Amino acid sequence: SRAEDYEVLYTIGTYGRCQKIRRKSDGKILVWKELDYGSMTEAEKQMLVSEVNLLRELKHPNIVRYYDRIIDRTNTTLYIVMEYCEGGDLASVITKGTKERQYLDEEFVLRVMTQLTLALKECHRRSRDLKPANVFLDGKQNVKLGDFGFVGTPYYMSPEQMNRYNEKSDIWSLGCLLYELCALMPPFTAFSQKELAGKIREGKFRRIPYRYSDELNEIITRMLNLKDYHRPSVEEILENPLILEHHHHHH
Ligand SMILES: C[C@@H](Oc1cc(-n2cnc3ccccc32)sc1C(N)=O)c1ccccc1C(F)(F)F
Ligand SMILES: [Cl-]
Ligand SMILES: [Cl-]
Ligand SMILES: [Cl-]
Ligand SMILES: [Cl-]
Ligand SMILES: [Cl-]
Repeated sequence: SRAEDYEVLYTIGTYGRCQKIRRKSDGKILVWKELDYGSMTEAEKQMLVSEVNLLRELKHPNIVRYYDRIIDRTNTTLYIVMEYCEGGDLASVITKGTKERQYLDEEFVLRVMTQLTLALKECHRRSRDLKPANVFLDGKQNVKLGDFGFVGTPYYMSPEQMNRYNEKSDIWSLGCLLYELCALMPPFTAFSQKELAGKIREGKFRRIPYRYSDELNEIITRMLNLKDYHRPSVEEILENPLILEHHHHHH
């Protein structure tokens, strides 16, 4: 639990700085998030301490794992140490498919659907945005939900979270994410949020590309029902014949 115990390999991204690191003792590959709390109030640091302790409370194969926290009071820097996911985030995968003009395999979409649905179920059980930038791939085809720790348009904003949220709002968002994985675009696009809001209330979107089975289109479509009570539950999603053992996590 000391900075010197790890060695930085290189910076991945720059609230702070994310770095790929190696634990000296066993040579394990990890990452840490680098935060400068130097300018924080005692209050802001109090909320940060309790947010970080909530990261520690969740151990699930489909949720990005927390390992450690290092305080360096000399540089007023705080490091959050977590799982390295070698395949990166889903935003990149989607962007890479848009440009290489190549759609993702149904088998891949089935993996994301199964494993995100299980990550969700685990979150609800303890009572995290479901956007592509916060979903990660490890080296073995496993999917992991991370956590995020005005300009943007809220493509995944559910009908109910628009007209003032429950567990079925999470299902809508999962619907929007699987949809974008399939079509390489969100179900509802627009230039403003008022336009967006317009399209969402009509509840109309294009069928996902025809290379995807009717079965996969059906389930994604159900998640995007305007009525939360017509959207399938976590349990009803996993009961779907499409979802097979090999779509689940594997060590
Ligand atoms: C800001 C950042 O937050 C992250 C980065 C995580 N991470 C773990 N292994 C990775 C391999 C490649 C890229 C990122 C990886 S997890 C995590 C979190 N707590 O949500 C982030 C978020 C999305 C995409 C990229 C980045 C990064 F570049 F800043 F790392
Ligand atoms: Cl796993
Ligand atoms: Cl394409
Ligand atoms: Cl309709
Ligand atoms: Cl189409
Ligand atoms: Cl549910």
